[PDB]
Amino acid sequence: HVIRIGGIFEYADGPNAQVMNAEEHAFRFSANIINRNRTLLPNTTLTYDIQRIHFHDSFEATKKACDQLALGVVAIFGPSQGSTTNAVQSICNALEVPHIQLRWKHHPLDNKDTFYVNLYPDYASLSHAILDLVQSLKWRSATVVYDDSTGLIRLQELIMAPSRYNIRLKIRQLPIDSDDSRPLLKEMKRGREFRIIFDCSHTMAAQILKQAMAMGMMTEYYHFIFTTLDLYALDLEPYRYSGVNLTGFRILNVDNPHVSAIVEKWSMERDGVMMTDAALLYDAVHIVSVTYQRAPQMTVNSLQCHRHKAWRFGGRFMNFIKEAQWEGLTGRIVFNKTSGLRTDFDLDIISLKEDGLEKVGVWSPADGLNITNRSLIVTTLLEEPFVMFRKSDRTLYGNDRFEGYCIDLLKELAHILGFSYEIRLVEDGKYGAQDDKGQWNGMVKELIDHKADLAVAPLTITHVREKAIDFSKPFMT
Amino acid sequence: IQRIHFHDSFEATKKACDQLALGVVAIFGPSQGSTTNAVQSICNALEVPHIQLRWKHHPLDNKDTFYVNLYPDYASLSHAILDLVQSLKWRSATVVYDDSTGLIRLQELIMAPSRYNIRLKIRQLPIDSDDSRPLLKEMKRGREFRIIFDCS
Repeated sequence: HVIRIGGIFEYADGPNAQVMNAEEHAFRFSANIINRNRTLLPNTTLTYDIQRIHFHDSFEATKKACDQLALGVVAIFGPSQGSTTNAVQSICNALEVPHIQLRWKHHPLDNKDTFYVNLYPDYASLSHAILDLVQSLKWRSATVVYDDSTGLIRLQELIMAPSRYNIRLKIRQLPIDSDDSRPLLKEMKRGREFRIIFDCSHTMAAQILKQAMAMGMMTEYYHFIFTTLDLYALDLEPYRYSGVNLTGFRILNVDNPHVSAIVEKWSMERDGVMMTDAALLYDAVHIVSVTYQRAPQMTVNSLQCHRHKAWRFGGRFMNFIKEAQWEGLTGRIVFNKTSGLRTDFDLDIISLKEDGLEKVGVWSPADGLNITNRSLIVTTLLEEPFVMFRKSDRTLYGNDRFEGYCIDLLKELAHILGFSYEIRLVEDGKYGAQDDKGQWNGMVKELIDHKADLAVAPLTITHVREKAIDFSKPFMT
Repeated sequence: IQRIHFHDSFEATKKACDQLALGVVAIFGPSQGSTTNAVQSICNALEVPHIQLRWKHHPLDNKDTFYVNLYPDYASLSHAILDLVQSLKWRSATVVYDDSTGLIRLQELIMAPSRYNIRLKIRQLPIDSDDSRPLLKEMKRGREFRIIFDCS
């Protein structure tokens, strides 16, 4: 038998696109493999449709919308712009068609519409994963480098999140057009923090990854957490081999080996590189085929886009949709049918070594998260006769330039404990002074932020300096 | 005059066809971007300008031509508030804010901790009901004196 569907797709070119994505091929081959099965599709075939539209004109969406009504189709996809899909929702609640959703755009309370189905993960549950993991780590400093205003919309509950725990957060924006944020990364290196949350694309992820190794903050101290999922198609090994702390995310049960076999089939037919919407496409073919298996027969009729022929069986078929809750590629796929939206899903928490971003844990909405010889940098103050210049026509490098009392003290300590050292200079020319802002300087702030290894000077031992770091006992009194 | 339903862009499509069947020169926008941004798509698509009065979101690659808003600029409004509070020289603050739109309205004030030294609380009504009186009990526990108020 033959049935009929439709498909219209946003592009840069509109009609003049002559290249396919991975996802159009996944569409075609998913049709191929459902025609391969006999448990699935025993006695029916289907005619597909692919239409290619531009970016940012819903008038064409309206055009090819009611042209696809003039043919009369049932596969109602989601264009990458929102109000496209909102006009879709207007007609497909008017003439009552099920619209497939895969991303988020804004849903008001004014949305009291009915005929819409999503498979995109919900940000309240993602924020639950955020809060579960951050209080599994119990940090109190935080910083965000977000994408834009829309990302603030997406995690305003994280901006709300200071109202239940006293972790302190920094709100920081990327430069919106230039990829060279390295001056703003120097602003970050004036901030000098350790753990930042990020909303970014995988393109932005690789960009700031390249820049973070380029800016020298590729340090094992720092632990970074992100939003996206698809960094596995790019070049990562020079970055992780400095031993940096990182944790990642995945939702697809690759550990289910048939799923990995599907990835390897892809790898033949294409890093097994698949967009997550193509797994959603896979299971979209699956859910359309199984609701084709559930219901009795019907007609994909041609109706008139000037007429008002709202469909008869649309409520019935929407209920046929609403019966379905699933065991799928990312696990159990069940919907809070009060919301009727993609709300129940799990995480594949992976964390980074020098070796790799290896699997470490799992998140769920009900449970939550389920699981010497080194040259010492001697920064000193030139003090008489304690730390003074050795001066001769002989050329001196590092430690041979200096002389005085504490030089011999350091040499005696080196003869005790066996260490080498490099003598450097003080940053300002003081013992070290705290501002009324609270800003220490000198060797004090040099050792608090650990710019050097050790400090040697006639250090005034104050009542407030022990409140900063640990003193030793006074060798001189 | 196009008197239609709340949030009915297919009805707006009908009325768009009706307006070309009538034929005018000036377009006067309604208050829903679901509707009126698609209307702007039509207006720039067949070369007619368009009147806009509120604020709605308009991205970069959103690249239509035939439109002029007559709302002010949210960033300029936020900077006016910055000029007020810098004429006031405060530290303690707390925002009451309406909805998701307030973030757009004051992400500058979310960025203002980065550029100014300020102290503020992140406080919305649970918008479905009108009762916020226990949250006002939190406010009286907070006993704040200088609060931002975004609502209708």
